[PDB]
Amino acid sequence: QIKAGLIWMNGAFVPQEEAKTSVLSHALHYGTSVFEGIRAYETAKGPAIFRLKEHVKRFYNSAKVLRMEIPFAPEELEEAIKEVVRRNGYRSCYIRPLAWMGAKALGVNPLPNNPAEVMVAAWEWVRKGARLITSSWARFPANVMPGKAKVGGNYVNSALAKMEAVAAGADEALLLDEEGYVAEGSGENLFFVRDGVIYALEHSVNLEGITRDSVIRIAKDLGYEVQVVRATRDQLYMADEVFMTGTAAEVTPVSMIDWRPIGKGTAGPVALRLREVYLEAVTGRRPEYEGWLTYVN
Amino acid sequence: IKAGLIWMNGAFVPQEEAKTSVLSHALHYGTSVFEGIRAYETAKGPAIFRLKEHVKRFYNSAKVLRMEIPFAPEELEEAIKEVVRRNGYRSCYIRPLAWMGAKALGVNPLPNNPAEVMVAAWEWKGARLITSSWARFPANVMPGKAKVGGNYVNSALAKMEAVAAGADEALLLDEEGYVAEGSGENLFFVRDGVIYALEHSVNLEGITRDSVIRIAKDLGYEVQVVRATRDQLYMADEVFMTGTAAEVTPVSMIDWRPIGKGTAGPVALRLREVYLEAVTGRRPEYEGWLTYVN
Amino acid sequence: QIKAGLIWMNGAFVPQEEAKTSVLSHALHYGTSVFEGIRAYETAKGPAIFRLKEHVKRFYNSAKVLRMEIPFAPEELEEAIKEVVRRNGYRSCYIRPLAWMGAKALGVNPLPNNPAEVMVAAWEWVRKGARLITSSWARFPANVMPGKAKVGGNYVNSALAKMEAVAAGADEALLLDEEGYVAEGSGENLFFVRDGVIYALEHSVNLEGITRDSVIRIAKDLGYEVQVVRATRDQLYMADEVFMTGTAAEVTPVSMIDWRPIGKGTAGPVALRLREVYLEAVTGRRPEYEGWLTYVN
Amino acid sequence: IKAGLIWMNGAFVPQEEAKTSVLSHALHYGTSVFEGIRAYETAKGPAIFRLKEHVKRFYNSAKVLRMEIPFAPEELEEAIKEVVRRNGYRSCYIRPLAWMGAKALGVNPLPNNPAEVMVAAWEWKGARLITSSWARFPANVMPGKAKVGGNYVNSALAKMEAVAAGADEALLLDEEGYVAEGSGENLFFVRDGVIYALEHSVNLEGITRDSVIRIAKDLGYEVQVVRATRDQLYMADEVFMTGTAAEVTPVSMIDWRPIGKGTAGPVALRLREVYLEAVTGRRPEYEGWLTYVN
Amino acid sequence: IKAGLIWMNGAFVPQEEAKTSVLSHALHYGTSVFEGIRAYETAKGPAIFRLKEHVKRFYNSAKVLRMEIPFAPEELEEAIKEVVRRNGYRSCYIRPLAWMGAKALGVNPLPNNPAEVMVAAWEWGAYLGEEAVRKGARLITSSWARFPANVMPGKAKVGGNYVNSALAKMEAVAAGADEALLLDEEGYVAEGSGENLFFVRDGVIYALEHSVNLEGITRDSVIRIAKDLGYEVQVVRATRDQLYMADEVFMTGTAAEVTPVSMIDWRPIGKGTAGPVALRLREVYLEAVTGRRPEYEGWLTYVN
Amino acid sequence: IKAGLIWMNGAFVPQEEAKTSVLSHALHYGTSVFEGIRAYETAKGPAIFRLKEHVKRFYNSAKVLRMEIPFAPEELEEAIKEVVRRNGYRSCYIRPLAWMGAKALGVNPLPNNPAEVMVAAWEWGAYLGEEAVRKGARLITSSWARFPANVMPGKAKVGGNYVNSALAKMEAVAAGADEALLLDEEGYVAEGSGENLFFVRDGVIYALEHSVNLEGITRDSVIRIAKDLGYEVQVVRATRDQLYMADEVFMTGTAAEVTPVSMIDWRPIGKGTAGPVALRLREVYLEAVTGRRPEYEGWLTYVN
Ligand SMILES: *Cc1c(COP(=O)(O)O)cnc(C)c1O
Ligand SMILES: *Cc1c(COP(=O)(O)O)cnc(C)c1O
Ligand SMILES: *Cc1c(COP(=O)(O)O)cnc(C)c1O
Ligand SMILES: *Cc1c(COP(=O)(O)O)cnc(C)c1O
Ligand SMILES: *Cc1c(COP(=O)(O)O)cnc(C)c1O
Ligand SMILES: *Cc1c(COP(=O)(O)O)cnc(C)c1O
Ligand SMILES: CC(C)CCC(=O)O
Ligand SMILES: CC(C)CCC(=O)O
Ligand SMILES: CC(C)CCC(=O)O
Ligand SMILES: CC(C)CCC(=O)O
Ligand SMILES: CC(C)CCC(=O)O
Ligand SMILES: CC(C)CCC(=O)O
Repeated sequence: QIKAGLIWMNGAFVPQEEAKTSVLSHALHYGTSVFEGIRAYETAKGPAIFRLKEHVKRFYNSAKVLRMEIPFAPEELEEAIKEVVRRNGYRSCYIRPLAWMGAKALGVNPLPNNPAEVMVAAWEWVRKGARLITSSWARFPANVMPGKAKVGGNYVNSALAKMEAVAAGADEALLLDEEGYVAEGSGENLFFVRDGVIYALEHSVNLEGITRDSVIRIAKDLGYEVQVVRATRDQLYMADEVFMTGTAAEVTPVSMIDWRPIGKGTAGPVALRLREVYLEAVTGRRPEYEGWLTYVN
Repeated sequence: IKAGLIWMNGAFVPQEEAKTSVLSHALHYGTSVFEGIRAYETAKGPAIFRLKEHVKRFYNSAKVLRMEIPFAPEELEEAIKEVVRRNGYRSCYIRPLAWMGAKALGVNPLPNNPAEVMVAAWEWKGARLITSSWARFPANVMPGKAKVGGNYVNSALAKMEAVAAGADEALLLDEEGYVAEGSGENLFFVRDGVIYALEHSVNLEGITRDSVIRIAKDLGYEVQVVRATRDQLYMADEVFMTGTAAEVTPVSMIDWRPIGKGTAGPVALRLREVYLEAVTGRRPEYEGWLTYVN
Repeated sequence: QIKAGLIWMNGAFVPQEEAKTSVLSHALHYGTSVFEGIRAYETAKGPAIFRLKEHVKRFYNSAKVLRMEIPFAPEELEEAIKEVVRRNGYRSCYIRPLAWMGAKALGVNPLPNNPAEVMVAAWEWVRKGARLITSSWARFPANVMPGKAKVGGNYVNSALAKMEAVAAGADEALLLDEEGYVAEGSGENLFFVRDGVIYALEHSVNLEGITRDSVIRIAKDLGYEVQVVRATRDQLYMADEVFMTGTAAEVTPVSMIDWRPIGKGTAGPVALRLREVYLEAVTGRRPEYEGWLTYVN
Repeated sequence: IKAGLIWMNGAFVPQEEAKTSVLSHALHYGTSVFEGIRAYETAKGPAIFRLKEHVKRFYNSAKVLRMEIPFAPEELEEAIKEVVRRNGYRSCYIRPLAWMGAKALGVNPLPNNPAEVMVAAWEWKGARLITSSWARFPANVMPGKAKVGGNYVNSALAKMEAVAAGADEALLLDEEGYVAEGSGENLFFVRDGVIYALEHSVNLEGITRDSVIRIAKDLGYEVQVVRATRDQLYMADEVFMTGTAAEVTPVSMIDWRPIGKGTAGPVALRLREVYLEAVTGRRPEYEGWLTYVN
Repeated sequence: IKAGLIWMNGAFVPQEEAKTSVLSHALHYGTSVFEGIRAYETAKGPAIFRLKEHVKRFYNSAKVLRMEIPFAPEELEEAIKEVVRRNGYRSCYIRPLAWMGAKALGVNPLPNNPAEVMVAAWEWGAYLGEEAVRKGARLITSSWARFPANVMPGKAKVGGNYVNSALAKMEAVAAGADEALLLDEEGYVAEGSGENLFFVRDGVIYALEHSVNLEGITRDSVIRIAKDLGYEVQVVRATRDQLYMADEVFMTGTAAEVTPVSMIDWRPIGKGTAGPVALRLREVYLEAVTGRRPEYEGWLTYVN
Repeated sequence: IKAGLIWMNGAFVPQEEAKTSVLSHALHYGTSVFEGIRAYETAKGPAIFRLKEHVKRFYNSAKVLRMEIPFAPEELEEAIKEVVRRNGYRSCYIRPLAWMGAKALGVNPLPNNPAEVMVAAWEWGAYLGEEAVRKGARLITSSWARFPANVMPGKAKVGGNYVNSALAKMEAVAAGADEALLLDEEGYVAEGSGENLFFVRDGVIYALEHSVNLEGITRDSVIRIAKDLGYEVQVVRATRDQLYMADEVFMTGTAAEVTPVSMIDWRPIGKGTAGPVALRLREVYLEAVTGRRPEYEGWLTYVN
């Protein structure tokens, strides 16, 4: 099982064993929950949470999409997130805030169930490159599921694609949109490099990644030209490099897609430089990016 | 919810004890499957409607997610009969649920198998619809033939929109623009004496829809299955929807445009009444669809 | 100009010259009108209007799509339609009822303009086959324009396709839907015949033609098997026959599509038989179909 | 409508005489083109805003329908100035219209050329939007870059739906599910200090949109052009729309979800005010956009 | 390929001489049409299955490309019978091909008419045994969608179309499956890389609508056989999950005959092995093509 | 076609010997890849335009099909230079082609690797004069949509892809136009049957986004030239009516060079004849490919 330890449950910390909810909870039946993925990294000055405010802002934004009411002020959630790290003595960990519709009723409409229940849990936490396979499941259109939010139900699509990719022998899935263009990974944003230029994929139906945002800023600071474009699978096949970004995935080089090697078939220099600066940033070794860190101690 | 005793992975427990970890995969990623089953009071006690058909779909939904249900269908069927008996229910709604637990939180749910399972139950002018701005998911985006938890975010968004607009229910179109179904009901319309059931397209294959078609044919109605547009519904003599919870519900208006006379029509009302007679054990011809708990 | 003569204008007949409306009429700016196409044919017992009630029903149905209020009872319109034939001494003519939003205001919302203005005008009115060309304009999706109604604005799509077809040297345009399947002509429903079976195209985004309905009934009465299906352009290219139906088009055989001959390259026997029975029906020579006729005298 | 003297194919006539045959092609098939132009009162009299740009689009719209306008642009420009002068208007809305007449009623409009033309004019918290169930037409279905009469059946359906639902305006998506525009307004949103104008996609290339972008850049704002989804708007700090009739209108709520603070935002209000200063002749930098009638 | 004597635009020549210019339009632009026909040995000699239906489709495919075949259908039919006789074949696969030649290489193929035509045939190296048939084929849904009806002519066997089939088949094999299941652009099931699909549920046999698929002659044959056996057959549009929950799934094609499908996307179909309906249909189909069914003799053309 | 000596998998042979089996996978299934390269005569001998960029795309196209080209890029580059020299050509069109051979005819082409390769070249019969260029090309929007990105590989020059181009070109010519303008399935402008599109409005040059189109080398060259001349260039998605109202429209391609478009769907573009921007870009492009522009010499590979 997950070694989470003390979990913040609607205002107070309780042992993991006591962090449970009714099986009649609306979210367990209809996917009506929202969550975030946040990381803390150890630094010379103790644990530092990466871009906490941006993650909390998105958490509340996701709730708004479902017209879900979070009965806590953003500042309270931010304090709870800092405390879940402190109270458990974590240094490098993954933090998972979750807001879900409770068991007041089970009609499909979740409004009668407001306000949402909320909890925050956490647990302690390249050159070869990842191998991807294009999925037979398309990322949902923008008027089918809210792709800019981390809504629980959305991940049935990610789960189906990820299972398919792993079953096929790949590390991750690459999903296309319904029109046939590249969208993103089951849980990562995509980038590719061609003739020295870095191409970030347009937001289309993808989540607006905070890691993606961070990597674009880093890339420009390093002097690279960055263009935002729509891309096809074969534009990726012919790229010099391809890489993915995400809180859990950090910056991961992609060496092969659909059994077709990308460039030299191993992680490229651009993706590796971006990954290195990103890791230096999250560990408090880049003064120019200290604004992105929230020190727990 | 007044559920009372709930069957939890093999044994009944008080409602307050029917809880699961907040780290359960399904609570974060919508990886659960469920069913909606009804029991109606008859002269011979409570009767569950088309129990085996619902249980079959439950396991079918699980297969779509490659979810393993650690119980034989026969065991779940017994649990469903028992949730009615042990709680002393007569007319009730039964909700079986299988969900991925808290073994891990990677998006891939396979490491979380087998699924946890529970069965709960609780005693149990025409509708006005508005076409939704949310389209029912394409067949390669979400599994529309299964009752997978995550699917219902789409239904929830559409239902909230309809209610906020002043309607009773939402009518969702598919991405191409054709009529799909309600947030939780299959659709039918009637024109010049003929009953038109909508093709399955991206919709759930409703058991009530199936029941209604059989009843309609038995009553002598001509039934055709077609793809339909919103304006084919606007000009229909009648429109109605079906579902376990919705039974057979007449639709009197869509997008503020009256359907036919603007009130519940004769065909929808007749099908609803005959359906009620079937589920309450008044029609010998349909007794095969009933499972008497006593 | 059109030789219409006496035109029924909101309750009373007036000379064609007096049948005018403000240039500030909502329908002249935003396509907010509905119309019908009805024909009267000369018979041994005088002029007979074909399926009048079905056409009037559709007229009111089209108005409902626009939430347009027609300030006359269907029976009044039916009488006006009979009178436009009588008063002008017509025998074989085309009848055009039209309801349009007036000049009360020019906001895009037409509701403030209700009730609609209404008028009814009329004017006196194969083996080679028609040549069609597939259009570069797609028939509108069912959630873009109301394709089951004869709404004025809809015909911008038909006009663009028809102009294109004529410019290319064809007689009529064949429109596909956005997905690439055959839809219908700019103003006609489509049918094809293969191995003795008659295939009527599904309604999809097309208008539910009354001529199409009539031809299907006639076909079945003649003993032909009729199937309703979705079709692709190449299914038509390989058909034994292809034909179109419409009030103005009656039953018209199609001998060529996209410069590819259909079957023998001339009208086929099936389309010709259906056309003949249809013409016998509308001229009062088929006792079994007399229910479809409304004799003006 | 209090239009007064209307220019009809070359000469002004009383409003009551400005009529056309009910057998006019455009009244049956939507084959007309129009423009929306405004005149604002300035210290130097009425000034028409971006007259030549609007006249150019008028002729461009006609080309899409292969419609022949039997007058030179210069003649129409003079007619537009005169409809303001002869009626003694100061702040007014000007509506030029070209339509296919009554020569014939075959669907093909070519036999009806040249088009008839008229020019009429009349004195002239944040908006709440709801996403429409009607999608703006694909680029190969209706000519979305032209103000063709028939196109507005789509706008009318969406607007009626929005108003019936309790909103002020409709937000239409394209068939693929992305945001397109309002029933008669282009859309913008603001996030983290950056102004985002939506790409042209299937929308009309608004002159107000163009004006707003120029003003925003001149004021020092960063402006990006992107494709957007409904939930990108839900999470924006601000959303606003532009159009000749709508000027610059802030949007405080979409689908009952508040945008930012739930009230008109600073950027939208500032752009609206500077735009008003430009059209009323208070900003020398934008005088090139004005045509003084006197 | 051991084809032997090949019919080349009117006359048979040794395989070594059956070559065409590398400047042929079809080698650069996919402008060819072909057919897949089979001759099955019987006690009365080889019998070609539904020859006229295949030849009709061959000419229909050519019409889609506005390709002119400079031979009458009867001439091609005789050549098809002769390729079997002249090579002394019993059972064999027959491949007629019409392609645009090397007159020019502008994308427009009209200047290249008339098309060159050839008919070749060769023997099978091996056949699947009942054990393999019963285990059933494993399919995986492809990331490549079958082309929309206004993108490529899906009702014709046009060479270029098969780039789509090739991409899907390679993907399926690489993923460990036997065949690919392609969806259409809208997300519904279309067909395999070279087979039509069917599924069985609650006693009813469901054939998929034609949609963007090729109108298979094997599909047609199976439907006729199923109806003759007393089965109810319905034609519908289907989703991947309707197949996941079917009692049985099977595919048809000249090369594939009737092949049961036991798993799709690692999800077992029904019992996880071939079912009784597909196995029965396959048996009757094989009895028909090998001349053991008097009622279906009209479908056979005996070479001798 | 008068090609003369053709390079066939490693060595030059007379055209008559440059033939391949009619059982070649690519002749039946469109499994080939090719390039369009040009050599322009200069006072210093023939100069091949952007040779390495074309060769890179050739190998990239092969990768999409998982096709193995058994030659190093440098070998192909030498063969391309030699086909010009050995035939004594000055200006000429060069056509490299890699195709799947006749090892087997299962739809999966992997068993057929490695691919066969050839390089042929031939001279132009005629060129358009300034009069024709100024009149401009007339386009008509096609009823055939360019394939979605998950249907056919639109970034590669794969043989099968051109069935779509062939159908569109035939349709356009039959309608009386010079070329077809294809839209994508969603209704937006894609490209011509074999040319990328550009339009000019209010002084700005608009290149179309790549969408489902091929990333043209001529398109790339024109954008560089336009920027060097001082023009503002933007890349956007466009609709047919945005082109109808453009001041100018033009298309690019190796064979098409820079061709002004004066009419689309019988609607005149701007003045109804070629405009000054397209004519200027065409002139500078021609100066570049014929070695009259020192700043662009890096794009040329002199055979002598
Ligand atoms: C969370 C997530 C990402 C990555 O976003 P980050 O903010 O960089 O963590 C990408 N795609 C999906 C679908 C996600 O849920
Ligand atoms: C459960 C459900 C129905 C109704 O199906 P029944 O089997 O009749 O209860 C219809 N649509 C959806 C989306 C459903 O989930
Ligand atoms: C009127 C019309 C038809 C033909 O319908 P009928 O009822 O047979 O006259 C077909 N298509 C369109 C678009 C039409 O408007
Ligand atoms: C007229 C119009 C606009 C606004 O354009 P402006 O040039 O700014 O007046 C926006 N959308 C549509 C559909 C329009 O017709
Ligand atoms: C040839 C083919 C089939 C099978 O058709 P049969 O006539 O049964 O051989 C199925 N699908 C495709 C794409 C084909 O090319
Ligand atoms: C070859 C080609 C082009 C032109 O590209 P260039 O590199 O400029 O020759 C454009 N479109 C298609 C479809 C092509 O095949
Ligand atoms: C796809 C999501 C479950 C992963 C969030 C993260 O990157 O942390
Ligand atoms: C809306 C759905 C969750 C209701 C299921 C049922 O009809 O029982
Ligand atoms: C397309 C419509 C204008 C024609 C109606 C009719 O067939 O009479
Ligand atoms: C809704 C549109 C008709 C309004 C045009 C304008 O902004 O003037
Ligand atoms: C897909 C095709 C190449 C196969 C033809 C056949 O079944 O014989
Ligand atoms: C479309 C392609 C066949 C043309 C390549 C070229 O422009 O040379």
